[PDB]
Amino acid sequence: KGIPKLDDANDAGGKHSLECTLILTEGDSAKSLAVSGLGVIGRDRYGVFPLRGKILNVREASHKQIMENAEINNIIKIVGLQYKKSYDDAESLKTLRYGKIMIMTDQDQDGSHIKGLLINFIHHNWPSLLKHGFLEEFITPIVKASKNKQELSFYSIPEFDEWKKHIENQKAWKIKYYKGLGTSTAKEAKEYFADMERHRILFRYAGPEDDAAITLAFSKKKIDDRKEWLTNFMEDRRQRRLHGLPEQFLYGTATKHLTYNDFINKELILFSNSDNERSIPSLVDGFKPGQRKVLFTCFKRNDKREVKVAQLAGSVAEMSAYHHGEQALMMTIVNLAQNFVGSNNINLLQPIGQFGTRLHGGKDAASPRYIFTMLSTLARLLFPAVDDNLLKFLYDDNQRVEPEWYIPIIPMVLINGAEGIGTGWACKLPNYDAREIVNNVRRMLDGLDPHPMLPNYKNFKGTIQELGQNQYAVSGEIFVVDRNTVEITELPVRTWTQVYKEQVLEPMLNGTDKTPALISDYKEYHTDTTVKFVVKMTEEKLAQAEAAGLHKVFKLQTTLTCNSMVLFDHMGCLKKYETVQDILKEFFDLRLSYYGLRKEWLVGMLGAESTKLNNQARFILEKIQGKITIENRSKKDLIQMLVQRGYESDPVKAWKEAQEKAGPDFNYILNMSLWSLTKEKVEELIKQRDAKGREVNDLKRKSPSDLWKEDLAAFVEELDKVESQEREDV
Amino acid sequence: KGIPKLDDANDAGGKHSLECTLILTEGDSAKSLAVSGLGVIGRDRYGVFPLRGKILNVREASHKQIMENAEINNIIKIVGLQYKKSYDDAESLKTLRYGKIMIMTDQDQDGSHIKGLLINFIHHNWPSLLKHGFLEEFITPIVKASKNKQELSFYSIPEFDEWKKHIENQKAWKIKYYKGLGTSTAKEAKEYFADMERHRILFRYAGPEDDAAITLAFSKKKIDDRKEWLTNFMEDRRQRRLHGLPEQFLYGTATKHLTYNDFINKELILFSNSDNERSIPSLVDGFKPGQRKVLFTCFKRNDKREVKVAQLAGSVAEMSAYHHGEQALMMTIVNLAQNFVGSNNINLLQPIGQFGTRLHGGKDAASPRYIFTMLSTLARLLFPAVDDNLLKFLYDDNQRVEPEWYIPIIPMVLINGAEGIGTGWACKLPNYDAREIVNNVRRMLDGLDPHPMLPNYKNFKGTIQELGQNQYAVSGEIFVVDRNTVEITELPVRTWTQVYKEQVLEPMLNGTDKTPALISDYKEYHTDTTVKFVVKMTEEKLAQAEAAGLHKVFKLQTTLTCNSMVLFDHMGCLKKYETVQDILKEFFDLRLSYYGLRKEWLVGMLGAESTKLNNQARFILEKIQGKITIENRSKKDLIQMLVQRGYESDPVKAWKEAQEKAGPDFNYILNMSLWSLTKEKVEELIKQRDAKGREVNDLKRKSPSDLWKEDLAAFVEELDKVESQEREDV
DNA sequence: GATCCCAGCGCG
DNA sequence: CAGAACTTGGGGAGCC
DNA sequence: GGCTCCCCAAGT
DNA sequence: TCTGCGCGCTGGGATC
Ligand SMILES: COc1cc([C@@H]2c3cc4c(cc3[C@@H](O[C@@H]3O[C@@H]5CO[C@@H](C)O[C@H]5[C@H](O)[C@H]3O)[C@H]3COC(=O)[C@H]23)OCO4)cc(OC)c1O
Ligand SMILES: COc1cc([C@@H]2c3cc4c(cc3[C@@H](O[C@@H]3O[C@@H]5CO[C@@H](C)O[C@H]5[C@H](O)[C@H]3O)[C@H]3COC(=O)[C@H]23)OCO4)cc(OC)c1O
Ligand SMILES: [Mg+2]
Ligand SMILES: [Mg+2]
Repeated sequence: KGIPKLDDANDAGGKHSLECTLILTEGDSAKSLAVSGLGVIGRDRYGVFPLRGKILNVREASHKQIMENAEINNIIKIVGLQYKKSYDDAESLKTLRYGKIMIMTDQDQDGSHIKGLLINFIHHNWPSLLKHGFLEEFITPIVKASKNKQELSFYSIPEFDEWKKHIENQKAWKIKYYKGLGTSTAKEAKEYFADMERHRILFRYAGPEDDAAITLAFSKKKIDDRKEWLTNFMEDRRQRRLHGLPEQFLYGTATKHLTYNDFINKELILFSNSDNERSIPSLVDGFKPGQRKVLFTCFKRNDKREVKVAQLAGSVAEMSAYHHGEQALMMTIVNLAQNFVGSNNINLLQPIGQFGTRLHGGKDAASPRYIFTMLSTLARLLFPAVDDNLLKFLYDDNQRVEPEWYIPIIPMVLINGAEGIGTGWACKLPNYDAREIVNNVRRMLDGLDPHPMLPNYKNFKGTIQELGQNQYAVSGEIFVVDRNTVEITELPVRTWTQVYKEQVLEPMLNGTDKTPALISDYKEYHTDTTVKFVVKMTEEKLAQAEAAGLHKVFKLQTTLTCNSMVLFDHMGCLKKYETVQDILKEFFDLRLSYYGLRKEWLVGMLGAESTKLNNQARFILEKIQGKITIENRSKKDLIQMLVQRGYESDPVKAWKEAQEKAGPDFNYILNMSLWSLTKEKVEELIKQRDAKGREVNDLKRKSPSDLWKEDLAAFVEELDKVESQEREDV
Repeated sequence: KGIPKLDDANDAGGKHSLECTLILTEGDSAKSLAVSGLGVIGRDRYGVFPLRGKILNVREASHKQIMENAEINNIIKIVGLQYKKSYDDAESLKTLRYGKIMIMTDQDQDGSHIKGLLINFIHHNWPSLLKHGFLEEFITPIVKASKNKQELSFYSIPEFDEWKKHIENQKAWKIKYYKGLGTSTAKEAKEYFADMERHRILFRYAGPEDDAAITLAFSKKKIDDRKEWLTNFMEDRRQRRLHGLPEQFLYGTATKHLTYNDFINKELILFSNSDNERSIPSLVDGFKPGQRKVLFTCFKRNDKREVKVAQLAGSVAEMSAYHHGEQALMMTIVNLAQNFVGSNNINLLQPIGQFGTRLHGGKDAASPRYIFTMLSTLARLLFPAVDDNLLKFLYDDNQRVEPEWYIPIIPMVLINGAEGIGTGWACKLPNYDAREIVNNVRRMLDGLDPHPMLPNYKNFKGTIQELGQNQYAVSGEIFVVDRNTVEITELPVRTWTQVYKEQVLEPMLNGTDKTPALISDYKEYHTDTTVKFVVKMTEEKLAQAEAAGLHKVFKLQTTLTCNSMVLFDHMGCLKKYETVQDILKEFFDLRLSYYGLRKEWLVGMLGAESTKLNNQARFILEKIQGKITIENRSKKDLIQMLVQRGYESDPVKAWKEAQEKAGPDFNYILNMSLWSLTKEKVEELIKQRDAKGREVNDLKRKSPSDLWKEDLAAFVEELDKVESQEREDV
């Protein structure tokens, strides 16, 4: 009572509170759908309460959070739950305003995660409820297929695709993908709320195995157990996909009672796998799927001018089949466009606007709807357009979307860092200098040894020295202008100016009860992206600090550990790495292989186009001398005699025929302007034919090692000037 | 103290509170710029407080609002203001935590409106403060022009354009339009906060004339005085624009002290005029400028599939120079796409999604970002694409944007109504039936008399009877199924089902202290868009209701008054109308004139294209017979002899030359595929040439009255089937 | 020695 | 993702 | 007989 | 227009 979002039932806390089944719904769309279904089901015994998204993990959080969490307190009040109270008897159950709890949400993985979090919360706080079938879920269809009047509902993508791949005609039906609850109309809620048999599963507790499964899924202690469990699941899925064995979808016709064991080990695990795919990047290009979609859309659009972040995000959502949320796209844009100190070393997207500074580490950026960006010319250098003809593209809803992974010239993952936070894994890879990497890979090309490389950050004046394997020390710049004055001119990585100031200066300037005052005053001269602290203190205290160490006193040093080199290899698998050299070698091997493939593809395409140009030259020369006559000629006879004259059909188009497989057409010669009959056009066409004839041999006489050199040479050719322009303005 | 958004000065309520100048800035962007300038100006004497948008009009509101208004209470606490306290002495001034108040906002009209509202507040509550120069404004430049190193700042559009039209080369400078405060970077705030002399004006009180001006601007009593004041200003502006006399911008070099009189009568009046343009629609097409921009962008895009509302709104903002706000575009889309009962009779944009129902009158619509729409085929019928060649298009920032006003076949304003709330005027025009209007205009075309017409609403089962000039009665449908049971099957216009139910049934079902219970029970059977109330009551009470009148008792009748027919005529002037017939006659006259113009334009274009086709036929016929030879021929000599042979250059392009004014080119007779030398293409070209030769005469033998007939015939031809499809599904 | 809290990012 | 004030004028219903 | 409050829409 | 919680893992700094 008194909670604004309470669409409670009539019998709330009444005589029949054991029959009042509150519906838990994440989202206002789900709340509206429940309200629409209330007309069918009535408001006497059903109450509606929305959720805020994802809930706190009580087993993983502190008691202070539990007390201070609004949503847990609200649900406890509404159900009538009591702290530490045991509910293993019906007399205590009568104290609750509601009898049963029903959960319903999207059919995607995040909904399963929400069910899992609710299960964990209930089991941790009041496990005995599970013994009485306290929880049920309202499933909703995810796919609807239409044929005339017949409508088929599919609750699982696997069974839906099984049905789809067993139809005489896919076009005989229209398929609608219900990837949410806002898509469903209020009218469909009538059908949803008219069928409890098809839309109600009950969480039937089995035994201690369910408790063990929940603990495995949610106890922070069993992280490594989660790692091995996910690895076993991944291996099983790999075996299934390499053997073609279909899996057993849980949403069966007779499926009405579900154990927590199957829910945890069958669908929440699918969410864990999806989260791992979302978060942990790929070794091949260092792009999480969201970033890959962003870049694929930016390439397809090929925008030549400024575009608003929201507009580009909407374009990404529409032409790349992104189905998670637009604000995530806005965050991805603002992350990939950041270029200040400690952020991305290479800014693929130009930050035309307030994208954040060292003051807050990108948390002070302007709103993402008044900031523009455009493709920096560097990115196209990293991913040559010609290379795209080899990438294995994907299909979502029978639409052409992003490839599995892009292919750059330089290993992108070890350039701009990687901060991925999966489930059962993680990834924290620092930055490196681009020129050092390109020199190392050029040396590797020549057969020399790869020089060991140390992490570096763009325009980072501080020095980093390795103190051990995957163990480095980051240190700022401290100077002593005069005997009782010091200057800070550099800060460690991930040490924002505002946070460092507020956490260091005044906590130590005036001090606390535990630590007295140290310094007297400080003056800051902060430029756009540089820190200049001038601190004056008592002479003796600065002498003590020098005795104690200037870096040690001011906390201008920090430890960086990189014991979590976990990436996705070329063949789509999770792999933990040890040092940079292994990743560099793997990238080198794959890049050589794709140079082999692209040389073959380029030589084939160039041969086909040279053949086409030679045919065009032959035909125009025949026309000039009058050997060919088409004036007032029938199309069929003309085509027949051209075939008999020794002309081949569409070599360029015929070239694409060999690509996809693994009457005759002469439009290309015939779709030519009459200007071609002028001598200047003839000379120009002959010139182009000869140029292509030279160029095909020039390329076929090269080697894959040769072509990489100009890739790096061109990449570095204008890398300096833009970086010079990055400093010439400043 | 304790207000979260307070960046107060150090001396807040201290010894020198008379020197603490709080800054009032609407927008978090303006707050951020103020914070950036705080570094230059120091936080000792300056405090920062942001606005919430637009503030309450204290002179026009009740005391309950004043007590319950968060903005006013917060600002009163921050300044230390006291109710009913007089501040006409320095001793009372020292009770205030702040000495001066500075106002800073955008340079557009809304900023002037915010200054006006603040002035009204201060004058109404504590006028004596104005006698002591209590208020000052911080102006910011609106246009920045760049040339190499020189930068010029312009604070007023008039002076900026005066400078612009007096330059040897506009491209010698780059112009940036600072149409906001988020555009300005923090670095520019340094320059802004370094120059008070150029960015500080003080509100110097003059006398009772200032008080009279404020009262005129803000007192609800002087609405008519505002009407005549605005009319006089409009007449003066018309005289100036017809005589070319420039106006005197107050943003002068020596301008440092400003009187409230000038502020009211030279800028805030401009905001009133702009609001009038925004709100009061146009006579010709009933589109406010926002709706016109939406339709212009929708036509240019010519989207053939569903598009998200947010995506289309962003497209509007970028390709139509809209510079107000995206949420306004979302509201405009959701308004123009609405099609339920009582809403738009004609839905130009198909509402593909939950756009709202009769339950809440469009206030229950889904999220503006989860809903799609696309151009209904009907709209293109109203605005034929060929007609667009006559509209006078506009230019913003030297970019091609929407025209002044579109020409439809039917008068659009009297079709979907008009609900505009301007300043000093208003407009409320109800709906009408399309078929009735088209029949009336067809009769007007034949010289007959225009039948008087009554307002009608699409699918509105209720009946409307006129009770006087601009005075109508709207009545629902109530029946008596049995002697003690009634059924309501229709509600008056603008009477939403939920609002009517909550305001009628339960205030009368159970009654109040003043009125006891009347009915016993009610059951509703509400379909998608129909109301079905079945009410059972005591027999004697229903007998009394029949004695008192069934419509009267249930409030199923309402009065509609249309004494505010105020529109914008073709010449862009405000005009108050009396009845529908005058508007119809004006639209009829302008539409006949534009048919005359379009007939002339079409005959000219058709003649030019027929000439071009005849030239192409002559050339190809010459080529077939060999009279013309171009094989291996020089371009220059070929062009010369073609000129001498009697061929003219680009008649279609030459046709456009005459349009814009109020060497020879032969690509069109040369840019054809070699298929043109085949006999089939020759026969086809002859067929088109002859068809155009027939068609030009067929059109030139018609009359403007004729061409309208098929416009209406085609419009009605498929008007029924879509309306039939609107009901066939239901 | 040991526990606790927080900052990094694509998501609900 | 969602929910939150005000403007500006006409006119209609509902209280005293 | 009269004052008061609210709904309508493109904007802060 | 803005502003508000939680996730999931690693590891580092502070506090006891
Ligand atoms: C908090 O920060 C600022 C707020 C504002 C106001 C504002 C102010 C409000 C308020 C709401 C609004 C809101 O308008 C609302 O938008 C909604 C957008 O979605 C649709 C569904 O419905 C719209 C509402 O019909 C409209 O009323 C803002 C949108 O555009 C604005 O200009 C509005 O309710 C409380 O007071 C201005 C600023 O600087 C100029 C700010 O910095
Ligand atoms: C109110 O209605 C609902 C809210 C939500 C949550 C949510 C919940 C919150 C909360 C915040 C949020 C918020 O996340 C924030 O997004 C921001 C988007 O712009 C940028 C600038 O910054 C992002 C924040 O980094 C992130 O924290 C929502 C955005 O997308 C969501 O899914 C979020 O703070 C309090 O609790 C889910 C629902 O159903 C699934 C709802 O019905
Ligand atoms: Mg979902
Ligand atoms: Mg503005």
